[PDB]
Amino acid sequence: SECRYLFGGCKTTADCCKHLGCRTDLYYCAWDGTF
Repeated sequence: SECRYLFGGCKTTADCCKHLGCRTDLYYCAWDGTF
C-alpha cells in the first residue's frame, strides 16, 4: 500500500489512495473503496 492507513492524518484525497477517501471535515483516510 502506498497510502496512509485509517486515521493517517491526511489533508487531501491525493494524500490517500483510491481505497481510501481523505475527508475535508475529518481530515483522515477513510478505508472504504466505494463512495
